[PDB]
Amino acid sequence: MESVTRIKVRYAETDQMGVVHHSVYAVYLEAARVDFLERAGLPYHRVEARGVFFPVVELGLTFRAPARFGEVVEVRTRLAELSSRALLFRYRVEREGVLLAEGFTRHLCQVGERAARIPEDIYRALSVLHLK
Amino acid sequence: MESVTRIKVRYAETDQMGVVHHSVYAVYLEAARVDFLERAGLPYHRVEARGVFFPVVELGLTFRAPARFGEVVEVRTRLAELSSRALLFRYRVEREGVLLAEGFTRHLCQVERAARIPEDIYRALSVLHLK
Amino acid sequence: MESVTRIKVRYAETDQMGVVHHSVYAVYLEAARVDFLERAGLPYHRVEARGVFFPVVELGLTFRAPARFGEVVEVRTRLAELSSRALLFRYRVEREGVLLAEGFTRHLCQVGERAARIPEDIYRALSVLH
Amino acid sequence: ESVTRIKVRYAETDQMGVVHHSVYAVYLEAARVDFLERAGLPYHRVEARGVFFPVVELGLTFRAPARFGEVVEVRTRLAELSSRALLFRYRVEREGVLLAEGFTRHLCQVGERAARIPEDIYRALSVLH
Repeated sequence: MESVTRIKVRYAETDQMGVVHHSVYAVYLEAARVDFLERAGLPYHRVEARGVFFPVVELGLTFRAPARFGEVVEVRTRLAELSSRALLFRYRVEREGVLLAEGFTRHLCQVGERAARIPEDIYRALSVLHLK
Repeated sequence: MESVTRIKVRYAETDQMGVVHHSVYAVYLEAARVDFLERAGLPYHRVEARGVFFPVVELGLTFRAPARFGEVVEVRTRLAELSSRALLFRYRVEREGVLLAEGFTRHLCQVERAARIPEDIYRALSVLHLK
Repeated sequence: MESVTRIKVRYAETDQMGVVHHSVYAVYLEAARVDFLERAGLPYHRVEARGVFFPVVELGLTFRAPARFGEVVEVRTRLAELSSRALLFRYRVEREGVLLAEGFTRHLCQVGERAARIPEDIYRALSVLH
Repeated sequence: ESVTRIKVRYAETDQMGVVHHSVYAVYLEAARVDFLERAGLPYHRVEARGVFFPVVELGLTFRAPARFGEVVEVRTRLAELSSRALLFRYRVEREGVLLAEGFTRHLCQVGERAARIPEDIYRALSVLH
């Protein structure tokens, strides 16, 4: 429960069963992750502008209750794991106390088309957010 | 000169009304357009590879009948307009003789900076378009 | 009334050319439209729940300049035309006063599972905010 | 068991020039719908009978990217089957190279509540499990 990102469900994101399609959640996770990084003073667009990337190597999502058009969801994200070459975010998607789904995204760090260590200045800033 | 691209509707593409969301149609037109260029011997991934791009500058769609999950749609595409700087594609989205939607897409050419359509590419496109 | 919807571009919405894919704009116009209906005292989820629908019969977009990840865009929406059985919305997608795209969406009104006239109460409400 | 060939769409590519990780779930869904089709269970027909296979969990591991211009193949099999749940495992490949692997876990919904997979449907599935 470090940062919270509010997301208003979009009509286009609902499926035939009348709920947010399960593939949409990864996008919600990305939005929250991006917001987290920005709030930490590491706006992601500026990171990639330096030739630094945090590509997703693994995704995991458990859907407990659905989100629907007309609702607003809150995505809580924190940096659960941080190493010199990788990061792991964990998320909780809820609506007014009710957990809707929970998941995580494992990332590697890419600098100039190659897996590498997270540059110092970015590592330093992220470290403050990671509990050692 | 018209080409047909068949697309099986994906579950993810339908909305609450139980039909293919209207925003998805543009993606259908894209796959059809890419299919059209590929058949013409102009695989778009290769066109961009050489630094040439056909950005969309105008989109238009009229929805007559919905498409539903479990169906296969057919997209007929043809190059309606061609110039040394722009292109206009028109389409018909149908399902077994029924017209679901019609529209178009106008494009410009970039090499990012605007530019005329490169010769070799223009010659090919030209064979697909007639005044 | 003119609603203004601030949209933060998502990484998932940008394509290979490093810009927001043209197909995404329709989703933007839809979100802005929803906002507009909300401010019009007609939250769409509640309208739909009533069995009333506003399906899109026509869409039109002109793209003048790209939007990119890291940017926030504003979509100004106006109810351009209103008839007993239809409505036409017009939009402007801008970034810092710079017009990136403009378009419209034409809708019909479906009651239950049939194309019909816009319910009086909803029509009246729309005939005052514009 | 099942093999679904999918042509990467331009709209599916991201700034890094590869297919966005969120698209993969959509690929798994088409491959899954295909697998059901091949088992004599066209999904649209299933839902029409008031039977659904909502996703309760998803997992994906990305080894190599997919790019526009390429065609990928999703191999899917029914790894787990019970009277109330299903577990599909997938492999996304290109020219024999593994791009990603994952799974989707499902519950069965008849009408509006979790329920046992109907007899005929379970039967057709157990044969492929």
